[PDB]
Amino acid sequence: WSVDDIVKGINSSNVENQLQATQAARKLLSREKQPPIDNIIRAGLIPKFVSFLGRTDCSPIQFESAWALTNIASGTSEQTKAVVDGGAIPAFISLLASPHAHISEQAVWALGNIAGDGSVFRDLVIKYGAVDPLLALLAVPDMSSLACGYLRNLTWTLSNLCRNKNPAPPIDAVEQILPTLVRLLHHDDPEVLADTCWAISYLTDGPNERIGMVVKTGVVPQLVKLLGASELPIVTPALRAIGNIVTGTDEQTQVVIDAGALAVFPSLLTNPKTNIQKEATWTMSNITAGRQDQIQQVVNHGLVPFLVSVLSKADFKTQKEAVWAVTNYTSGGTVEQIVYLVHCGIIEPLMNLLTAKDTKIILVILDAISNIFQAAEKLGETEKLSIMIEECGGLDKIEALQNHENESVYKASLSLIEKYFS
Amino acid sequence: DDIVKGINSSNVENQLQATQAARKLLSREKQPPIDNIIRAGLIPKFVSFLGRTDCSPIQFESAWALTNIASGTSEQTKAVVDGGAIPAFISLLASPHAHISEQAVWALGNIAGDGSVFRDLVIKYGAVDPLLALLAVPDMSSLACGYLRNLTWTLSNLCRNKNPAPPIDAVEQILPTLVRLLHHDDPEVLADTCWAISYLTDGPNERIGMVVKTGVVPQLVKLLGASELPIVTPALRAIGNIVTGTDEQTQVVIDAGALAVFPSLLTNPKTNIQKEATWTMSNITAGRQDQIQQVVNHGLVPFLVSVLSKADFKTQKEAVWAVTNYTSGGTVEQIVYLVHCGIIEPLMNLLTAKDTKIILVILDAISNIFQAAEKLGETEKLSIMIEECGGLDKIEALQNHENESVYKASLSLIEKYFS
Repeated sequence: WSVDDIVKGINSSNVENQLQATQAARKLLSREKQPPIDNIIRAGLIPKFVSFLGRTDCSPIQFESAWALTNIASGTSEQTKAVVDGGAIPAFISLLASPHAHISEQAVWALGNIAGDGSVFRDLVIKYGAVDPLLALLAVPDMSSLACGYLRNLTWTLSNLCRNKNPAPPIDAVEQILPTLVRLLHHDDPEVLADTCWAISYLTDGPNERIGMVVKTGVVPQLVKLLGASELPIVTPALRAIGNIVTGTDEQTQVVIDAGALAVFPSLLTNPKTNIQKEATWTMSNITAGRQDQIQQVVNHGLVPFLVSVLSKADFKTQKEAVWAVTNYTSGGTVEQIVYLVHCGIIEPLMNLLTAKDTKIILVILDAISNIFQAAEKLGETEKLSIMIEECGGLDKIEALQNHENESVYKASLSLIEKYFS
Repeated sequence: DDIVKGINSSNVENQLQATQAARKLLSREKQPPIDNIIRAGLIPKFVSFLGRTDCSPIQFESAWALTNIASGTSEQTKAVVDGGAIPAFISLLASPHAHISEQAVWALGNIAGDGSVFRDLVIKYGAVDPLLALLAVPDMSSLACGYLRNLTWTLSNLCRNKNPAPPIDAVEQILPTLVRLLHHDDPEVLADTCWAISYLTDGPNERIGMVVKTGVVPQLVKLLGASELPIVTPALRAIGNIVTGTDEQTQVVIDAGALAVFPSLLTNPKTNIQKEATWTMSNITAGRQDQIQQVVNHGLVPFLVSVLSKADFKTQKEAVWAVTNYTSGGTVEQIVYLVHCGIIEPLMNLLTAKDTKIILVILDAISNIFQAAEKLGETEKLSIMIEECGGLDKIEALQNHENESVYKASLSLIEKYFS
C-alpha cells in the first residue's frame, strides 16, 4: 500500500479497516529494505499506532501496531525518539500483562529492541518502569512452564537492559534484575544460558561494585560449570564474565579460583579457537598478577607449561597476552616459582620475542628477565642463568636491542647488560 | 604517597624514575587504587611529560601510565580527558620516533573506543588528520606490522558506535584511507578495516552511500571470500548492511560480484555465517525484479531451499524472510521457478514454529504463491501440492483461537483455497 491508502484506512471508523491498514503498515515497515519510516512519521501515525496498542478487544491490531512501532523504532535514533516521545513504552508495558502469550511476547520483544538501541533508550525503558513487569513474568515457581521462545525473548530483553555503557545500567535496576538472571543460569536451554552469560559479562564489565554484586550471588560456581560447556556460544561469554571478575580484587579472584576455574584452563589454553586461547591467557595474566598463593595454584594445576607453549607457538596477539602472564608471574612470584618457570623452558621463547617490534612488549620482557635474574641473585645462580640466556642466543638478541633508534629500548637493554652481562 | 613525591622532584631522572615506576605500578590491571591517584593530581603531571620532546623515555612512560588509567571506569577516562591528555597525545603523533607515535595512537584508540562522546572529543581536538598522515606513506608495507595494526584499530574505533554516529566530515576524511588499507595483505589490518566499514555502513542510506561512492565494494566482496573467518565475518556484515540501503546501493553490491560468493556463505559450517548470509540474501530478494532475477541467474534459489530445509532455526527464520520477500516482489515466472526448486515442503514444515511473527510471514509467503497460481489458473494444483506434503494439516493446526492473528490468517487461506 501507499502512505495515502494506509492513512485513509487508519482514519476510518471501521476498526476492521483500521486493522487492514496497520497490517499493510506492518508489511511496508517490516522490510529492512527502504521502510518508509520518515513519511509514516510525518503522517502522524505513531500516535495512532500507540493508541491501537490499547485496543484490548482487538488483539490483532495490538500485535500489528506493536510490530509497526518496533520496525519504526529500529531505524535511525530520531525515529526511535519519535516512538518513545509517542508514549510507546508505557503502552508496551500495559501489553506485558495481556492474557495472550504472543501479545505479552510482542511487548517484551518491542521493549528489548528499544533497550538494545543504546544506553539512553535502555535508561528510558528502565525510567518508565519496564523492569518490574518484565521480571514479574518470570516470578513463576517452575521456569519450564514457560515456552522456549517466550523465555528466550524475555532473556534477550533482560540481557539488553544489562548491556551497554556510558552510562552503565542504573544501580537499582541491576539489583532488581540480578536474582532473575542467576536463576536463568540454571535453565537447560542453550540460548537462554548464552544470553544470561552475556548479561552477566556486561554487568561484570564495570566498576568494582558491580563485580561485587555479581560474585556475592554465589553464581561464580555455576559460571565455572558453564565454562566447561560443550557449546562455544556458552563458553565464550562464561569465560569473558570470569575474566572480568578476576580483574577485580584478589578476593574476587579467589572466588573464581575456589570455584575450580583453573581446572578448566588446560583445555581453554589449547582450544583451537584462537579467541578462546587469547581470552584464556588474558584471564590467566590477571590471575598471575594476584597473590603468591594464587600463583602457586596456577602452578599446582600444571598451567605454567601451557603458558610457555602459548608464548612459543601462538599468534602474536595471543603471545603478547602470554608475555603479560609471564611478567606478572615473575613480578609477584616467589623465587622457587621463578626457578620452576625457568625449569619450564621460559627463557628461549621469551628471548625469541625480543625480535618483535612492539616497544611495550620488548620492555615488559626485559623486565621479566630482570625479575628472573633477581631470583637468581637471591640463590647465587646468576652465572648459569646468564650462560643459559647466551646458550639459546638470547644475549645476541639483547645486544641487538642496543640500537639508538629507540632510546627507551636501548637504555633498558643496556641496564640489563651492565648488571648481569658485564 | 612516595610516588607523588618522586613525581614532584626537581631532578629530571627522578621524575622519569617516578613515572616509569607509575607505569609499572599501573601496568597491572589488578584493582589499582586510582581514586587516590586522581586525588593526588598525577594525571596533569603525566600530560605535561608528554610535551617533553627532549626526553623521549618520559613521554613514552607517561603515555603508558595515562592510557592504563584511561582503560577503567568512565570517571577515570573522564579525568584523563579533562587533564588535556587527548591534545597532548595528538601532539605526540608527530614524534620522529616510531615507538612514541604508536603509544599516542594506542592511547587515542583506547579513549575513542570508550564511547561516542570520547570518540567525538578525540575527533574534535583534531586527531583525525595527524592519525591519517601516519598512513599517508606510499607503501604501507614499510610500516611495522604492529604499528599499522594499532593505527587501523584506532581508526575503526573512530568509526564505531552511534547515538550519535561519527561526524560526517571525519568519516569522509577517514574513508579514503580505509580504502587503501583494504588492499593491504595483513589479516588483522583487513579484519579491523572491514569492521570499521561495517560500522560506517550500519546507518541510514546516506551513510551507506558515503561508503559505496568510494569505490570500495568490489574489494569488500573479494574479502568475503577470504579463508580467515575473522575477515569474512565483518566483510559480510558490511555487505549485508549496504544491501539494507537503496535498490541502487544493492545493485552496486551485485555488480561487485557478491552473489558468486553466496554458494560458499550459505553452506558455510559456521552457522553465524549462514545466518548473516541468508539475512543478506533476504534483503536482496526484497529488491527489484531484475535483482531477484540475478539471484536466480546466479543459481542461488536451490541454495535458499536447502537452507530453509536443513539449517538451524535462526537461519531458517532469515530464509523465511528471504522467501517471502522473493514472493512479494517477484514475477509469476520467478515464483513458478521458486516452486520448481522445491520451496513448498520446507516452507510448510516451519508452520510448526511458535513464533507468531514468523508464522504470519510464512502465511504471507503462501498467499503470494497462491496469487501467482491465480494468475496462471493453477490454484487447485498448488492446493494439492500443499495438501500432499502435509502442509494443509499444518495450516489447520493453526486454527486455534488462542492466537487470533494466526487464526484469521490461516482461516483466510483455508476458506479461499481449501474449501
